[PDB]
Amino acid sequence: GAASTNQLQYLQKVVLKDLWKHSFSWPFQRPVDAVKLQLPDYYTIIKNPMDLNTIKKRLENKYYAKASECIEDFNTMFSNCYLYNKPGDDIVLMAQALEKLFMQKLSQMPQE
Repeated sequence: GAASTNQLQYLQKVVLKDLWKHSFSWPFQRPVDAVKLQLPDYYTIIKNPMDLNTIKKRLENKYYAKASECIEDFNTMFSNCYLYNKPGDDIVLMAQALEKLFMQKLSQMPQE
């Protein structure tokens, strides 16, 4: 509705910024370079990859029609991490910390 622009700017200026500032954001900032990381199965398992810079550019470029498409992308980024890796892997514990912060930020999103 009329608050969609309000919610998308919150996702860009608060949610994305605060996740990026988090010490654990580094491995999620750019697409996984599966050649450099020697992960030849990564993009066979992860058919719908997502990363913070892709979300950042989609927000800047007004790619989203509503904030829910953006939330879906964040959700996919976290879910993909838990899918490819094992419970308890370092990257999974990093993602879980970021997801916890993400859900706090969502709980404070304006209802204007």
